[PDB]
Amino acid sequence: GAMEKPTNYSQETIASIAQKYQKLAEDINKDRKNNIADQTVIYLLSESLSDPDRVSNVTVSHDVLPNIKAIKNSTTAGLMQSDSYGGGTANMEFQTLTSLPFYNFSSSVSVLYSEVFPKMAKPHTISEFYQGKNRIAMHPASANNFNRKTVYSNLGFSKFLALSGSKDKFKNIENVGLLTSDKTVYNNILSLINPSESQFFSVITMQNHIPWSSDYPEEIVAEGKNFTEEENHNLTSYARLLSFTDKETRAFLEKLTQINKPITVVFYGDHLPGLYPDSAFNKHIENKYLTDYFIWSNGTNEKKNHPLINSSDFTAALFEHTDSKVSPYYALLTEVLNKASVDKSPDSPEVKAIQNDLKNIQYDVTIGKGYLLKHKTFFKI
Ligand SMILES: O=P(O)(O)OC[C@@H](O)CO
Ligand SMILES: [Ca+2]
Ligand SMILES: [Mn+2]
Repeated sequence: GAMEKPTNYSQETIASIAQKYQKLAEDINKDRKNNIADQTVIYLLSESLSDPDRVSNVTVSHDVLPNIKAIKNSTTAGLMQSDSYGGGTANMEFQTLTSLPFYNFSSSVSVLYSEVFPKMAKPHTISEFYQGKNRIAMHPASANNFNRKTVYSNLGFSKFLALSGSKDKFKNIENVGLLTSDKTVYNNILSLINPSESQFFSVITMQNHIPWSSDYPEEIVAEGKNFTEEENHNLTSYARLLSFTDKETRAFLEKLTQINKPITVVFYGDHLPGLYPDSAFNKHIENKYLTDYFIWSNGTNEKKNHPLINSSDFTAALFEHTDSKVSPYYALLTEVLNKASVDKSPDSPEVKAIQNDLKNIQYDVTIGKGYLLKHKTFFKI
């Protein structure tokens, strides 16, 4: 099966969970000031972006993420735990939108968009708080890769910019490396931002996707202990491409500050590039699955303490960072973010209890009975 049924799964257990977090949402909202629908949100999946400084046996001549590191110091930011290495982009993407963690599904599941999403009766995502005409997706490749076209059509999106497979195209396409530049993606985002509307962007870049090729900037060179010439060349090409994304990301956020609209960006690398051998990590193999993330608004920014979170925790962290009122569903996800996520012990009794609540909800909305359809406020603010 796609997911194990909790031992206590039943209509009454779902009822107990709905009521419990209905009241917790009320308490949380007594201190949440804003509404998520008042701000434009941008989920920016930065393909293969991860600071090589965390790879122990790697040496780079220059810091290739100086600007992004400065952004991380100014706002809520830290490390994201990835579920795969060198691939799995769409699986992280699914988790950001639904907030349903991959680690609760079965290992037999390969692509969540193909095996789980189609079986969900009414999938709830962050984009449902926005009007269909204001939901926008972007990816410089085939819209049908990993079944994205079907996902974003079923989610009521009005646009899906893609190099092929959809009516919506990118403008002024330029290549940095072999593939479409992040600059092109960023500028196409800006051209679509409508200050008169609250919008939701789901973006998946391609510039830093394998294969990596770049001869500039020449001064940036990188090597790893006992690497082959090919491995050193791929690392060098990747490090050079990161330096461009770093500068372009800074300029992108700068432009967002000049727009008269509250805008928040959830920026993250989906996984490390598949160019490092396991030896490169030495004493810290955990760094094989730790990418960079930040949650940045175009106005004033708090800095919540979340040094290590999952891709499924982003929405709950978004609501917290923007002090937005939550629904009973996101009240549960706020307890997971703070008390029962990947940074906590899986043997803690509190982590188990909160995870049991999540597993019952997660099972109910995927391949379960759908008891939550009768709890009509569980997903509403
Ligand atoms: O890194 P991967 O898993 O190949 O993702 C690529 C995908 O974004 C192409 O549409
Ligand atoms: Ca508050
Ligand atoms: Mn990827």
